[PDB]
Amino acid sequence: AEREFDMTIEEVTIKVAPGLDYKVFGFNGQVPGPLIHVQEGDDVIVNVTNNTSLPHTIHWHGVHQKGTWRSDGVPGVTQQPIEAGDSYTYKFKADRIGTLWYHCHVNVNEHVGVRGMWGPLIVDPKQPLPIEKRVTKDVIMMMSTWESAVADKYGEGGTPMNVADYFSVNAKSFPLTQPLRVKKGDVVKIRFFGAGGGIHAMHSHGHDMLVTHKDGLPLDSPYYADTVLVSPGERYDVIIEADNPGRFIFHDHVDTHVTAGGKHPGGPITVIEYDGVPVDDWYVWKDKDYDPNFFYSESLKQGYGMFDHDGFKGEFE
Amino acid sequence: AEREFDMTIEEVTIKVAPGLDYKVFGFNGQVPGPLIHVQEGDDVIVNVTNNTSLPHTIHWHGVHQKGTWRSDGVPGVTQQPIEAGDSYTYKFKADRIGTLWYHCHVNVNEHVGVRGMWGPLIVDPKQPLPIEKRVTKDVIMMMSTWESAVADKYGEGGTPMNVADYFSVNAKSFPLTQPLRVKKGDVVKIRFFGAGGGIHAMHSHGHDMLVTHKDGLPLDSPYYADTVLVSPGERYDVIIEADNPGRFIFHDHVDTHVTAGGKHPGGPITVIEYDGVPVDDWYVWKDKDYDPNFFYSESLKQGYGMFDHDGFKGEF
Amino acid sequence: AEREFDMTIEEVTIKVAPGLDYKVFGFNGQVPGPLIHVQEGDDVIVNVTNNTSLPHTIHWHGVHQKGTWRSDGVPGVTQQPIEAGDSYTYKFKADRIGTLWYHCHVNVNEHVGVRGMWGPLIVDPKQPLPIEKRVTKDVIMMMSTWESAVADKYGEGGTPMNVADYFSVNAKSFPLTQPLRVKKGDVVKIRFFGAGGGIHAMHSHGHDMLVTHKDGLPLDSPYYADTVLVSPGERYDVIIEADNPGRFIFHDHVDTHVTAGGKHPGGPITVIEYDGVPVDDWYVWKDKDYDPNFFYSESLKQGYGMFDHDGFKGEF
Ligand SMILES: [Cl-]
Ligand SMILES: [Cu+2]
Ligand SMILES: [Cu+2]
Ligand SMILES: [Cu+2]
Ligand SMILES: [Cu+2]
Ligand SMILES: [Cu+2]
Ligand SMILES: [Cu+2]
Ligand SMILES: [Cu+2]
Ligand SMILES: [Cu+2]
Ligand SMILES: [Cu+2]
Ligand SMILES: [Cu+2]
Ligand SMILES: [Cu+2]
Ligand SMILES: [Cu+2]
Repeated sequence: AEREFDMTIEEVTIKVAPGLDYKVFGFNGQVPGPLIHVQEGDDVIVNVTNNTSLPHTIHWHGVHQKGTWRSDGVPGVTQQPIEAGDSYTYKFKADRIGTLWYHCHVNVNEHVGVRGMWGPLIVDPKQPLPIEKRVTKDVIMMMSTWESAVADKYGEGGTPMNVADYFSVNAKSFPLTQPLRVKKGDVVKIRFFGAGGGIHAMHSHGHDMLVTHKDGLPLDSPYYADTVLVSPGERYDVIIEADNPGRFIFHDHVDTHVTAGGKHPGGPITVIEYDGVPVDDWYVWKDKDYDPNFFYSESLKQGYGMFDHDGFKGEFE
Repeated sequence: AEREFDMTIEEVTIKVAPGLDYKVFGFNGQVPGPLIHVQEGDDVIVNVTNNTSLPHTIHWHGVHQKGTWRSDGVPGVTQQPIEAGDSYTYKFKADRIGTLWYHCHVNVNEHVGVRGMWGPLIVDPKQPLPIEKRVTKDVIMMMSTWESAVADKYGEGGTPMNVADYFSVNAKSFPLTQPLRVKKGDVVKIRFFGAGGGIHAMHSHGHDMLVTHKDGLPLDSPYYADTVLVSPGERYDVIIEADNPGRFIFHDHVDTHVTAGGKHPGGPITVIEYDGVPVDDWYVWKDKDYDPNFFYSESLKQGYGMFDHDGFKGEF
Repeated sequence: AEREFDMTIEEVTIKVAPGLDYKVFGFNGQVPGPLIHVQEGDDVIVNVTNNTSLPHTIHWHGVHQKGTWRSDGVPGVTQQPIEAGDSYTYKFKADRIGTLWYHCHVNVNEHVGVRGMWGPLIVDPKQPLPIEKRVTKDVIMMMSTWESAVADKYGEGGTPMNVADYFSVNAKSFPLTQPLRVKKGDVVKIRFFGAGGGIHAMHSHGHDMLVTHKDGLPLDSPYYADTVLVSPGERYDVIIEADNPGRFIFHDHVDTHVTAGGKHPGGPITVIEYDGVPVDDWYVWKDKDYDPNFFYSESLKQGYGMFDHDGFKGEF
């Protein structure tokens, strides 16, 4: 099918952690950017308008651009950048399946490293693995890092000389993340993305993960893990069988990443919360103001298209 | 079987490197903590007494906690912390096989990153791989990193603003590590653990490693490597066929990790020493005061239980 | 067959990036060091002369040194170092196949980390994989990092306290790297090496890579990837089918590594340029002074032995 989307690039501020507000260049004014969910073989058209003060592009990571290399989104290689206030149209066929993503390719150390210019691109295979057909919940986890010294000033950041002192999944640091709520018998697909500049050792308590896909393509030899290392650019898809009711934390195991501004706890932490488990008065997330779409799991059920999410939206000046 | 162990948490000082003594919270007053070795299906009970000034827990990494999530050891999620002076009992069924480990889950960046709050938990499958059948020596290597500026002071460390400037296997930096002594024909299983917050590229000279297990679970497609990357939380099990007599160094290949306080050599370095190879006058470890249990290889032959090691104990 | 050659160690200066000249200890005065290309089973003899002011060795990473451990190149373990002005001969049998490498094993954090003391050692298997027999272009990519503060300062660098601020493939930072020029229907073998102290996430636009070998040994279960993580000491071999004409960048995806002294772009970046794609006036490499051997692809076709490359030579 032909699927055409209109996207903008916006200057907004997001709250990453308690007391860390961050200036970002959010696709449609949000970080992570909108989910794009299409089927293998679709013809995708994305019309991009740059409503920011700086040039950008969009590169479609994992899209082969078969005969469409001029839509690869690389400044000085496949296009000139999209200048401030201008527009540009990308066209490609989604012939590469799986968990893909998209991100700016201008000034990437800063724009991708700390300005939130990235989002997920999910291409459904026409022939999914049998296990993918058992899945009852699909979960996107995009990990990145943040340098508080440059929170308030575009044009700086993302170098070896900066200090990454805050860490997130889907642009929030615990306790501002949200739980992953399941019930016994769920079959959970988790898609990990190395969206920023860090390495993240994602560990699920209470469960092993079956690693089924690397960079969106299915492994001939899937393997179990309780800790999956995710580095910049990579994606891993795993399956968790939710057959062990409890409250089981699920987090980056890199010790300095479970901090926020030098304080603990913080960072890319969630909890696999099973519906049937009674809640204790001392539970950190008792009475959480819950967002069921923090991992895009509701949008992923709503058919093909492009989906914004207000839990990811920042504030305009 | 039901296996019941009593553990304490102690404030002790260990010698990590020449030039670096470090204040740690040692399980049974040692770093690495005691080896816990049990069989698949056993009912484990661990009674923990906190003889320190700060709260702690123990999380059993890789243990599913099937029917027992209140023993997972996560403060504010599965329990309230074990306060100073207090005790607490963990109970779980060891239904998950392989190389597991345990560690504090309070203030983890500091307590696991630099205060030594970790140890190995080995669960033997009731049905081991065929390769495991041939093994003649089992070896534990737990890698971690240290920040000298906070060596003397609990309550600081383990953040991106600190500097990790010493590196170890089993809480020693070369030359205070120990050789891995083998004889021709040994079949050596090595279990690597990313115990601290660093990444470690473990490279064996003279030999390839057959990577057989990830996080304790056997791979359907094992693969050879001469360098195995180990990151925080992970375990890898390998097999080395000791069929090449010599002295072969075995170390983290991350360049800055073979330093100690800015000087080289240091860090996670051992030597695979084969019995019978003549020792040269200039060999760095000629006359080493040898510890045959530095990798827990003697304790791993002693059956199921909880095993302390005097060479890992710290001082009060 | 017996393969004998002579290597020196030289104090030279190379250009890593615009504005950054770097003092190195180059094998045969070049960085990367000379390519050594042999066949499985060859007997290798390397006569080394140290024409520098400091001691060095050469370790042959991946070479088992079966019955020849005294040629492993480890100071204080298998030999005394090669002092300034002295010479030393290595002898070993190349019975381990695939993508190997060699590097100094003295003061490794500095000498390997920032002084360029490394090069590639390719051992052709008697029985290549079927896909290897289809290869039309063989490509070596050795990644490393540089600390500009110690560019002029032998005896310094390579510690946690230093800052790696420049990044390269084959000792150049973009734009001083070279394009990977292909034609439609090429079958490209790329060998990635973690030569320095960094981690590199190598991502090919426009193409998936088939990962076929880890540390030179063929995987029983190869797998596709668009991003391959390469850490110190490791090698990965991949295949790209060049069936998608365009200009497709190919680079380290670690965000801080596509910088040079804090400026962007820089770092380990190339472009897969297909023959016959029209060139826009804004293409960054439209006027490139092209070196077809920047990835050793021409040397790899010229027989068994040791190959220097003038584009990698430094100045005395
Ligand atoms: Cl439930
Ligand atoms: Cu941008
Ligand atoms: Cu990308
Ligand atoms: Cu890409
Ligand atoms: Cu945990
Ligand atoms: Cu603790
Ligand atoms: Cu853990
Ligand atoms: Cu755990
Ligand atoms: Cu070595
Ligand atoms: Cu040297
Ligand atoms: Cu090496
Ligand atoms: Cu080696
Ligand atoms: Cu790119």
